[PDB]
Amino acid sequence: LVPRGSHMVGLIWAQATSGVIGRGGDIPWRLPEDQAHFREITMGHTIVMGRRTWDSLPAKVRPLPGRRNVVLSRQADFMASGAEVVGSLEEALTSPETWVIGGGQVYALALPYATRCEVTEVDIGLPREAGDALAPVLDETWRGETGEWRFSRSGLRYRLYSYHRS
Ligand SMILES: NC(=O)c1ccc[n+]([C@@H]2O[C@H](COP(=O)([O-])OP(=O)(O)OC[C@H]3O[C@@H](n4cnc5c(N)ncnc54)[C@H](OP(=O)(O)O)[C@@H]3O)[C@@H](O)[C@H]2O)c1
Ligand SMILES: CCc1nc(N)nc(N)c1OCCCOc1ccccc1C[C@H](C)C(=O)O
Repeated sequence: LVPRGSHMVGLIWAQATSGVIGRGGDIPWRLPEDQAHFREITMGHTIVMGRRTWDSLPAKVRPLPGRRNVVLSRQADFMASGAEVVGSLEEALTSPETWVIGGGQVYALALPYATRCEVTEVDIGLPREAGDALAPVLDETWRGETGEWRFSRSGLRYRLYSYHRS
């Protein structure tokens, strides 16, 4: 029951405790439970990603189903079969609800407009290295709930944070 007419911009990411979210063009862990959670949050909404995050999805899974896929690139002729390609965030955020799904550069671009963050914290020890993609560091305007730790089937421990701001 949200009145029509507004544009909710959310960020969603999964990070190691160190803040690492990406390395070698991939996510350096596998957490099917987090993929299910990611699908549930974003389903039915527009999803915006950087060109490198588009490249990081296997060809056989993209575009992600049930969502309008939007890819941010400076290459006007970039080929993202089944997605919209835009050259700035100006016209990427026009839906009633948009989820920015990564990666490092696009989170920083969209953070100023975001009022929700859905964060998965993965208890993996990965100290930051040169070239890693990192999560945004939220400031004090954000408030939210910290979920309980839970074990994935692989035995990796993780928890969900749901943050909001006005
Ligand atoms: N939750 C997670 O853990 C998570 C989620 C998503 C992604 N990732 C990972 O994060 C890493 C990718 O993140 P990243 O920071 O390296 O790249 P990215 O943010 O996904 O995409 C970067 C690209 O976006 C375009 N871009 C950036 N700023 C732009 C601007 N102002 N205007 C127009 N286009 C702009 C450029 O594309 P062009 O070069 O084509 O011009 C830039 O190369 C990968 O390792 C991925 O696996 C992790
Ligand atoms: C589930 C990862 C994730 N998790 C969270 N919490 N936030 C995010 N932005 C986020 O990234 C979504 C974009 C990258 O997707 C992936 C990368 C590497 C392996 C597996 C997937 C999942 C597949 C491709 C799928 O969803 O179909």
